[PDB]
Order: sequence, then structure tokens, then C-alpha cells
Amino acid sequence: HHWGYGKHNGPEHWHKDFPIAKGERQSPVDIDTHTAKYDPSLKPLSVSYDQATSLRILNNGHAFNVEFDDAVLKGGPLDGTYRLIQFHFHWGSLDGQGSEHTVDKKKYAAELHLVHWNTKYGDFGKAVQQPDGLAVLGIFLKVGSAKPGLQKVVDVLDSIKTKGKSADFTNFDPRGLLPESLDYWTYPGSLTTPPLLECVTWIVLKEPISVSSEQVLKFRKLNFNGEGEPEELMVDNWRPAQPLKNRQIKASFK
Ligand SMILES: COc1cccc(CN2CCc3cc(OS(N)(=O)=O)c(OC)cc3C2)c1
Ligand SMILES: [Zn+2]
Ligand SMILES: [Zn+2]
Repeated sequence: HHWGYGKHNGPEHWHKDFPIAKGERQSPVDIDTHTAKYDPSLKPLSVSYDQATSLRILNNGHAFNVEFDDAVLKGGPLDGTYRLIQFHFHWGSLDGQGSEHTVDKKKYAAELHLVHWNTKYGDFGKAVQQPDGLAVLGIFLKVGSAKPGLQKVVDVLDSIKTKGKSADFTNFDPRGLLPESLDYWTYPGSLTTPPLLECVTWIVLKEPISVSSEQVLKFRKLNFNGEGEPEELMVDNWRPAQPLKNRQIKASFK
């Protein structure tokens, strides 16, 4: 019985193996624009991805991720430097849902997560045990014009349809996944999948990227299951918004 997104192993069940699921700084959250506070101490985000070295893409039975040779994220709300280790997405069974964070309860079609670990901890495994161990950059996807920087990703999905499948994915530039503006919201939170560790500074961009219906449809062709098994379509791999508790969401923009 391995965690998943289904009726019998989904987000409502996770707390039984991972009690921190009911913790004080869980993610994602709804971003309420009536209450999110502008904060002048917040610097512009520094995204330095020109030296990013992608390695492979893998269907892990939950999502797909692109792994990097650990590119740096710094500035913004962060002290010191964070290394890019991987990215992945969460998405829906229809365009009207799929994101993890929401904005005034609005769900986007998907959400991109660029995962970075704090270099002061030496490696990812040590970083996740610290409250400031990770910085995840979250970017909403809406349906509109195609995002050319995403094309390499969606085109490769046919070759990694089922759990365990991987493909070479060298020379992918994550800079092609960013919107124009780096205006952001930020709050202290957690990983949104088991083990749900409370080790993340969340940085969620205000501006969504536009992807085409054709592109996002390709996400929905992936399988949760392995080859030669009952077909379980990979859709709705998102955790709902969690209690904000005693936290404050700050905005970098007025
Ligand atoms: C330990 O080195 C790794 C290198 C590449 C991929 C991984 C797997 N892991 C990294 C961090 C992470 C973190 C995640 O939490 S999230 N949604 O970004 O808050 C996650 O949920 C979908 C998945 C993963 C995948 C580990
Ligand atoms: Zn798994
Ligand atoms: Zn994620």
C-alpha cells in the first residue's frame, strides 16, 4: 500500500504514514489576495539557470521529473544559495483544475515546481531535515498560446508513459519555462508529497505561463502504473490547499 492520489491512498490518507501531514507549516495553501502583505525587504528573485545541466526524465509513478546535475536560485526572500536538483509538475483531469497552490481559490490547469536545496547543508538529503533546507519555485500553467520552452518536455512523454520508464534528457534549458515577470508570493511551508517535510521556503510566481491545450493534454496521457499492468491514467496528482495556521504570505509586489 504505497501512497498515491487515489480514493484509497490519496492526500486524505497520508497522515497515517506521515503525521506531519497535519503539521503547522503544510503546503500547498490558498493565496488570499485580500490578506497577502506587500513586504519591501523582499529582494528581486535571482534565477541563474544558464549553467543548468539536465540529465534525464523519469516517470516515477506519481509525476515525471527532470533531474539536474547539482544552476542556482538566490535573492528573493532567501539567505545564501540554492542548487537546482529537479523539476516536475502537478496537473488535472480537466483544464479547470490541477494546480496545488490556488489564488483566491482559483485553480490553474497545472503547476510547475523547480526544486532547489540550500548549499549550506551540503546535499539534498541533509537539506530536507532543516526548516530552510529547500526553496521551491512554483509557476502556474494556464491554457492559451504554446510555451516553446516546454515542447521538449511534452514531446518526450510518449517514451516514458509508464512507471519506471526514463529517457535521456540532456541539454534542456529551464529558462524556457519562466514567465516574463518574477513578481512572487512567499511563505514557509512543506513538501506537498510524502514525506511532507516542513523544510521549504515557497516562492510562487504571480504570473502564470501560458501553455497550449495540445501541450497539457500530453501530460494526461501518462500512466501511474507500470508496463503490463492495469491502466491508471496519471491525472489529478495534486494535493489540495492546507490550513495556513499562524503563517503570513508576503508579496514582493504592491
Ligand atoms: C535526492 O535527489 C533527487 C533527484 C531528483 C529527484 C528526486 C525526487 N524528489 C525530489 C524532491 C521532490 C519534492 C517534491 O515536493 S514538492 N511538490 O516540490 O513540494 C515532490 O513532490 C511531487 C517530488 C520530489 C521528487 C530526488
Ligand atoms: Zn512512489
Ligand atoms: Zn511538486
